[PDB]
Amino acid sequence: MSRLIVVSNRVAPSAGGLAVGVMDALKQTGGVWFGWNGEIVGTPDAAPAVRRDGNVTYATLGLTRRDYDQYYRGFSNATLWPVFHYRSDLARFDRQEYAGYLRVNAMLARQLAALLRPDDLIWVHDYHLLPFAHCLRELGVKNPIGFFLHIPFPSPDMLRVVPPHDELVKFMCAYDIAGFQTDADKRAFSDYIERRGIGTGMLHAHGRVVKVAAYPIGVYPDAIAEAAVQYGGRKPVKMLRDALGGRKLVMSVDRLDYSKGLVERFQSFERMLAGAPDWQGRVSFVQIAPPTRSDVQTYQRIRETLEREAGRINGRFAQLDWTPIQYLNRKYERNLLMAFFRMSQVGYVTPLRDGMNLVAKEYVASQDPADPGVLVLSEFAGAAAELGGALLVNPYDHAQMADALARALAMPLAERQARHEENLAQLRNNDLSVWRDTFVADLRSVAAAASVTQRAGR
Amino acid sequence: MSRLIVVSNRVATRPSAGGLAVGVMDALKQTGGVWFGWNGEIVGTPDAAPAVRRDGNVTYATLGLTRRDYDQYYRGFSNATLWPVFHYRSDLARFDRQEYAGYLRVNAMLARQLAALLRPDDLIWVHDYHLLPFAHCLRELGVKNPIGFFLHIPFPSPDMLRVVPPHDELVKFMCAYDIAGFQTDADKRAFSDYIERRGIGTMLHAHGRVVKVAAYPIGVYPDAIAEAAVQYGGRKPVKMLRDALGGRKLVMSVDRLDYSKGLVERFQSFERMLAGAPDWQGRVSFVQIAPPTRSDVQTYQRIRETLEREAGRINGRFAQLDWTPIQYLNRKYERNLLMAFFRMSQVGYVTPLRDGMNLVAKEYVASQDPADPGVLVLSEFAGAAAELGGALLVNPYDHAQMADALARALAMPLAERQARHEENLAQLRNNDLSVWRDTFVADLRSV
Amino acid sequence: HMSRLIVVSNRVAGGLAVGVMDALKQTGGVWFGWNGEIVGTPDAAPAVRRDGNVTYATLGLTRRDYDQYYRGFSNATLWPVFHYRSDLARFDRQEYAGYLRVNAMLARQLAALLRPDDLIWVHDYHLLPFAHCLRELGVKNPIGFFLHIPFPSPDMLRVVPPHDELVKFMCAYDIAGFQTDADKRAFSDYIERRGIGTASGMLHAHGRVVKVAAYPIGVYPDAIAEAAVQYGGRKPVKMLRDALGGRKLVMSVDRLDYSKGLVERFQSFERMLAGAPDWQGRVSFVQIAPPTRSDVQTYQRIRETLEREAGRINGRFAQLDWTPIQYLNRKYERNLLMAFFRMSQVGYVTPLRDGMNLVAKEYVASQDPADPGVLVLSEFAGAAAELGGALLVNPYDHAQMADALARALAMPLAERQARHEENLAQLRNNDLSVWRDTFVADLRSVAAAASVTQ
Amino acid sequence: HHHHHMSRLIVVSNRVAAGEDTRPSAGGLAVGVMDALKQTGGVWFGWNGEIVGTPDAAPAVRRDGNVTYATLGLTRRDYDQYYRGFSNATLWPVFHYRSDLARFDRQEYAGYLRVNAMLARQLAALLRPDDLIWVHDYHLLPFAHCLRELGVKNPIGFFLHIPFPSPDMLRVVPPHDELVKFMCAYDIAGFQTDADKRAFSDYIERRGIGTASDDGMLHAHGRVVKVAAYPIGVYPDAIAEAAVQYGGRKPVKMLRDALGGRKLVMSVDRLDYSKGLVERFQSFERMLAGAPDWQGRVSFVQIAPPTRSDVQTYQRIRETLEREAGRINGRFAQLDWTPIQYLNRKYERNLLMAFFRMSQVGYVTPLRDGMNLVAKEYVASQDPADPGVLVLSEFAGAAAELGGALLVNPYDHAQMADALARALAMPLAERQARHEENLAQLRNNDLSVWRDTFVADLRSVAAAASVT
Ligand SMILES: O=c1ccn([C@@H]2O[C@H](COP(=O)(O)OP(=O)(O)O)[C@@H](O)[C@H]2O)c(=O)[nH]1
Ligand SMILES: O=c1ccn([C@@H]2O[C@H](COP(=O)(O)OP(=O)(O)O)[C@@H](O)[C@H]2O)c(=O)[nH]1
Ligand SMILES: O=c1ccn([C@@H]2O[C@H](COP(=O)(O)OP(=O)(O)O)[C@@H](O)[C@H]2O)c(=O)[nH]1
Ligand SMILES: O=c1ccn([C@@H]2O[C@H](COP(=O)(O)OP(=O)(O)O)[C@@H](O)[C@H]2O)c(=O)[nH]1
Ligand SMILES: [Mg+2]
Ligand SMILES: [Mg+2]
Repeated sequence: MSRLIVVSNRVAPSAGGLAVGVMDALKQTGGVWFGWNGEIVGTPDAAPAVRRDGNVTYATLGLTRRDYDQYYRGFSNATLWPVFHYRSDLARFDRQEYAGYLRVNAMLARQLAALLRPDDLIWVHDYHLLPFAHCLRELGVKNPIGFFLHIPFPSPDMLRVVPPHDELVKFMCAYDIAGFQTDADKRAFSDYIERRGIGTGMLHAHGRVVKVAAYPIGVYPDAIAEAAVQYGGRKPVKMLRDALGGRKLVMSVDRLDYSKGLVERFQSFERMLAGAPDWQGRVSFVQIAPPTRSDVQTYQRIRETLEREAGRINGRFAQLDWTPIQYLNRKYERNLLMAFFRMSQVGYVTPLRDGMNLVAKEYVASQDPADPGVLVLSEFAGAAAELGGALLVNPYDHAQMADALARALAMPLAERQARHEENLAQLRNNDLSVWRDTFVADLRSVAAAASVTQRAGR
Repeated sequence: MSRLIVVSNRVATRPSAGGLAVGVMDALKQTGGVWFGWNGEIVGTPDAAPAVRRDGNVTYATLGLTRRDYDQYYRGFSNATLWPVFHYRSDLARFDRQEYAGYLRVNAMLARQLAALLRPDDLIWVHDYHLLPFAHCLRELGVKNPIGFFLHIPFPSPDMLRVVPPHDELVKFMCAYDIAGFQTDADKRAFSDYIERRGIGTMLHAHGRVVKVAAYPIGVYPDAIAEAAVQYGGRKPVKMLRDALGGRKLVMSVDRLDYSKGLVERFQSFERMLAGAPDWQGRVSFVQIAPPTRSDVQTYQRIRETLEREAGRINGRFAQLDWTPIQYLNRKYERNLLMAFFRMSQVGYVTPLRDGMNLVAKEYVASQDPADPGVLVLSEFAGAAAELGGALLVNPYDHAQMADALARALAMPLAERQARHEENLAQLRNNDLSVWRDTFVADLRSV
Repeated sequence: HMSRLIVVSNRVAGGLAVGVMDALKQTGGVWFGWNGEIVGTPDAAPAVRRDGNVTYATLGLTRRDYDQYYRGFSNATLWPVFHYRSDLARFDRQEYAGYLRVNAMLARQLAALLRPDDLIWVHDYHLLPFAHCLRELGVKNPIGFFLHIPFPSPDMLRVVPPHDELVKFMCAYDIAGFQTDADKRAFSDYIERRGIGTASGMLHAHGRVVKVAAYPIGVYPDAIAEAAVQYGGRKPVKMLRDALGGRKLVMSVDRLDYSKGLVERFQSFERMLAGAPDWQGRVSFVQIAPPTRSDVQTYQRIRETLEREAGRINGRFAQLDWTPIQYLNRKYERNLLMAFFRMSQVGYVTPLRDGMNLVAKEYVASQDPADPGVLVLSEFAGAAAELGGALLVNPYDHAQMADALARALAMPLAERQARHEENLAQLRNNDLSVWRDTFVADLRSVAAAASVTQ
Repeated sequence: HHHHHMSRLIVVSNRVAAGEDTRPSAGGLAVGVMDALKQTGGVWFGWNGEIVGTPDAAPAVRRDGNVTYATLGLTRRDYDQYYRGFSNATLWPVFHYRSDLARFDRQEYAGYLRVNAMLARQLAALLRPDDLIWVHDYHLLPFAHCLRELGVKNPIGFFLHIPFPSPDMLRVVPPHDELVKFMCAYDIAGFQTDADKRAFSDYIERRGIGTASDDGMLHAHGRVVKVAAYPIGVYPDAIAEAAVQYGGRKPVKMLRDALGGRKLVMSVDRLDYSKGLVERFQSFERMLAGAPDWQGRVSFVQIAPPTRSDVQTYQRIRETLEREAGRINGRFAQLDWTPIQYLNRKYERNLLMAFFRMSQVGYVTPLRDGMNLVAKEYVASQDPADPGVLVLSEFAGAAAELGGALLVNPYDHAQMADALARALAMPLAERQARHEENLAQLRNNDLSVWRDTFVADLRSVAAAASVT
């Protein structure tokens, strides 16, 4: 078989992440996983480090401080990330950072080209690598190259906040396949090309033909359930169950990102306690929130605001034996988290914007079907398009969020089971295999032809 | 001929000032029409009836609002939810259910007062985001008259509008109008996109009604502005600026101190130019006229504090003993004085982050001397950017591009400056304020 | 033939009541001040109710009166400066004039109730001008003043622009009483070193003679201990006991004031947990901090800063069954607090400046002598001058505070008993009776001295 | 000729002047000490301002004629703990009565001690038995103690340029007792003012550490210390000549032409929170609000170069001041009038003198200042035929000497605004009476008195004290 070449920013089953999504395809084809090893080095690396683990080969590379600052911390995380989440107020464009972004893409692309074989299928992942296919084409690479964006793709009126948006869209048309999480994301990309006169489910633009499609990432719901049962007796689980002592449990797990709406989430739980005082002392909200991107200033500000809200809300409602919001910056093993979800009565997942959000899907998959919890889900998560059994909320409406918490906490068993079974059927109908197998098959349908009109499958 | 009924948040009167009055007065004068709305005053108890004053041929019907009305209608939902979201600032949005209910209550209270004054054939023209529910309230009172709406600010695309929690109800309210008018095509498509892509409707057919959806970009009177700029060129404030500039080039800005206007990005870009081209230090002056706005809204206090700090930091960095780099003034000036400032300047610097149209951009072009015209540096997120192809268009999130555009504007040769001004001037004469007024009134007479 | 005691204070009913009531009962005296109600128009005369032997003469205030008594000069200039916070002082001339005007209005209302031999006892910084206002109405009675908060040294006092007029006002009192010796010497230093007057412990200044003295306020330690036992079985006490589940308890009770050093306190406990990780999950810090002066911008700033620190620290160290800092904005009945103190192993009292701090004294008095807790106390509290059994700390040194917490938590029974008996003997040697009896006796000596040629 | 006639003066300070900064027209410690260094063939020892990647083995020794400069670099860790940390984040705020800005850290204090000991070890190898050692300012409180532990028996004098706070404030510094103990290792502890030396004596007497006796000598920590005040002055007649000589330089003409007849209020300050710049700006605003006829007729020029930018407290006060400049100018500016001309650039000191002379008012209102020489420099720059008015904070040490100044409490904005208006309206005769009174003070305590008096004490105290 042709090798599958996976390219992502950071090269790695219990831990989720990209590895569990792509590993079987790498193992099947004897493929390669190429990318950055997370290290900073003082001088650029001459060649990639090649480690072979059975059938899969790992090719990693270091980055300089200047690379890290301009490619990752800068343009990716201070321009693309805030804009793609509809936060133009947090965007900071810098010309030298953007040039560093392009330079790193080219450096990575030339390093990969030296490892390529003519029949390799190339699968590039996420916003760090928008230019990667374009860079490969300029090196003469004719292989099929597919792209998958894990985060939202903003509508044109928001994308334009990124100053090189036009060049970025041209770069994306170097991919034979541009995959997105949801239909809305793909429509945003198509709307940009059509409504700006750039081109006309195939897109014809910038002298190429592009397949534009949605491949919403799912999970392995049956494995998650087994893991949640297997870990139900670990010490952290007994610790939390002893602490609740019969109180109902609202559970959240989020990177401490401004995309996750943690402040709105905290204030809405406060609003529910004030409006339904009989809940005071009878429910506990646990928020596990490991820090992320601490070296980006926007993340320091959102973290300080959340800490103040935790202190203010807890000072307002705490009793001598009750902390209303248990806020923890510690990271927990993924299997423990599933057992936390199963124990809980409510999953509270209210991002202001999210490509998909797997926590929402993992929350449903952890539940006991005989006594399942309720998912309260922001309508701005990509997962809202599938999880119809969730209570959908608008996170800018704190009163609506508070009512949904109260409804979730008091919901009779029968409706909890109906909503859970509806959501569970969705997870089984679109598990992680569908994302992998469908994208891999679409890549296998592209021909490595010189005529642009011959590449496309059908 | 049926009289035109103008409905807006504030009721004005002279043509030397701008505002809605200059846009609607001649149609009110032509039709013997009525201007209905709030008199700007706050009352302790709600008024039973509107105050009716007739100034020649036009009738003014005014009413006061209570403190609670003010807090929830004007300060609340309108200015704390609609204004930030419609300007793509989801971080500044604060939705409150009680404020939104008060927004609806005030609209209905105004609507019940208007219905008692109406005639069966009156043409009703409603203006701007404070009054999205107004047509709906009138239909529920049995009003069958033609009712048109014109939105002065942008209409956000569906992914941004959804930040407003009662977004579906508001779009339903907008379909009560026979005409949904917007500044630009992009605004009209965002409204169409919501209805079509959410399966509400299919002219638009939605909520059991038929709605004409169109764009009517507001213009100006470029020949009148040019004349005023010449007539006021010798007023004392104009001489003060001229003598003080003393050969330095002049960059002019006039903006409400709104977070929509990009004042911080604008200041930092001028700093960036001075840092990158040190020869300009002492040779150019940036005048920013920025009267305060909505001072009782906390988000407006924060942007003001941030802008004052930047003025102090930047002037402290580059000022010399006879040179203040950025002259920052919180004063309001007579509109005719502004035209004389615009004409005197070499660059108009108008870089909003989001703006429904921006008439300052159009007024700036119209003031210039065609024998020696200034250059317009204009943000691509202003509605005016769709018409003023002669401007140097910039993305305000790119400080380097803004600084390069300023430097390019300040040095642009006469021949290229004249070509750009003539391109923009022709557009202004093609779509002057008459076109906006006559076309909306003509469409209303067709309902 | 016993003269009435007239008590003048902010509000007429622990607290000030327990300190002065026995003297009011003994003399058939009067307590004068504000009744807690607001009026649309000024009250003509005070409302006079007689409760057995004590008369309560109370007055309403208008919104303008209330504003310039509490909100203005007293709390925006005097309070921050006397607590060494020159950065928080906001002097305003009209506020200061309103401060004098309100004192004069209260004084004119009180003068009409006075008998020529009444003994007048004025309390705290809202009422510095009160004696002056009375003298200008012709009042010759003995008038004593007691300042409950610190008196700053002349270099800090001068931050208050009318510092000279205010000290002249204090010399209208026959007695200027302070919490500690350092406070009275700061007042003496201003008068002596600025050439205003001379000593002879009597001060001769502004043509008057003023007795300058310290009267440190105490408690009733034996009453506090009995109350702690009597309330040891209430539901809130059992709630806390059960929730601790063997964990050690560090207790704090403070108004949310910037003088209380709450931010430094939280960070020192954070530093202690960081440097001694085995304490994580084995000790809990309870901070009861009811809000105070919430409509004042300076107090909102410290409150926001403290909440953020609570959230940051708990986020750093909490476990799924352990909240490191239990921060509560609730107020508790005073008798419940004594039971909380008694249950705890450490009392944590770290003001950056405090006139006395009675919580520190209440904490010690609550303890079981068979198993007593340890007091960790800032040396900038007035109580530090008496409570030598405490672990004294400088709150600007977080490491010292963290070390003292650790030492308090591990201290053997013998040393805890030695330190506790030292603090208890002090409390019994200077209980609240001493403050009352000494000041009243001094007031009776001004009146006696007037009966005889000096 | 094997023998040296005069004992060398060894000046020890945090920063040793080099290059342009040795010139008399620059100011600083150099103009205070150079004549004694030249007279005695002395040495100036201390840090060269540089950061080195590894500690220096020995000092760099440069000779300028008769004077030797012996300097050393500091490591980043040394700099962070000695200079940025304990000196500038603990001592400086506390000694200026800002307990709210003070931040103690044990590791920083240890590095402060370590750096003092390292510097003392390097100096000890250069000393001769009769050298007179003159140590300067709060960075070096421990220096004499470290030298005594190396066996140094020389006369060592200390002069504090900043205030010494009273005991209730000094105690905010956690190692206060140790630091006072260290200060008693000096044969002389010199201060700016009587209030400063009394605060030091108050600490020792009221804490039972020692007693005062035999006229001005303190007996504490087993030593005898002369405690005295030596208020620093200026060269008023040299300042006058510089102000006239530079009256035609381009920056001066630029300012003159831009004012165009408007009155000029002049301030020069490092951007320190001790200098009261926010209160100063807001009081000028209050004057403009209360006296609108002044709008457009007077300009406030504030030259405020940045200082200690890597200390967070300095970043915050700067941000607050920038916001105030922007807000006040937005409120009152006209199209040809900037009310507050706020400049962060540094100017040649002689240019500053020509600015002071041109102005009508010197506006010098620190919340706390050891002395403040700008206030004295302002007086000296004036033309006696038409002199400007000094508006001066009572919390500057110079307030005790400049009796012709208008004294203000900067915590009272209304008084400061009134003083500005009073200064702007003052008739010539009273301006001259006040100016001549201040000028005579400057001439009768010029910079020579500070130097000759301290050097005289160094030449005699330790020896006179050895008499039984
Ligand atoms: O302490 C944590 C936090 C998160 N996760 C995992 O990290 C992923 C988070 O992905 P999601 O789509 O929810 O959001 P993202 O973090 O990618 O924005 C999920 O698989 C979580 O199970 C985890 O294992 N431990
Ligand atoms: O001191 C001022 C400030 C503004 N304007 C006028 O206010 C309008 C500003 O409208 P624009 O469309 O530019 O933006 P908006 O202020 O309506 O958001 C223009 O007609 C300006 O001439 C004025 O006359 N004087
Ligand atoms: O919720 C509370 C808080 C405080 N106190 C009491 O209030 C006093 C606190 O006074 P302290 O002298 O300690 O400081 P102050 O608050 O007067 O500055 C003590 O008697 C406490 O027991 C109380 O009864 N309940
Ligand atoms: O830009 C400036 C600022 C200050 N100075 C000089 O620096 C000293 C300031 O000392 P002062 O005692 O007034 O205060 P300090 O800065 O020492 O605290 C004076 O000699 C001023 O002439 C200077 O030459 N240029
Ligand atoms: Mg105990
Ligand atoms: Mg002068």
